[PDB]
Amino acid sequence: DVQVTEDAVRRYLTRKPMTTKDLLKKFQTKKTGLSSEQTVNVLAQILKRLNPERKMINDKMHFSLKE
Repeated sequence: DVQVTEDAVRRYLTRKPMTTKDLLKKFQTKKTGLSSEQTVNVLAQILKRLNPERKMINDKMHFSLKE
């Protein structure tokens, strides 16, 4: 079984800045097992718990964490 955790999303943020929309699709390419709707609810709650920072790149809003 495959599950989504804060560490998963945080891993991407630490590497490169990504947007909320990008994060969603990020968990679409790989078979998560859970419905797309479920990912939205979890992704929306997970992000809040992680409390990622907000950055403006190329006139766009992106999220990036600084370990």
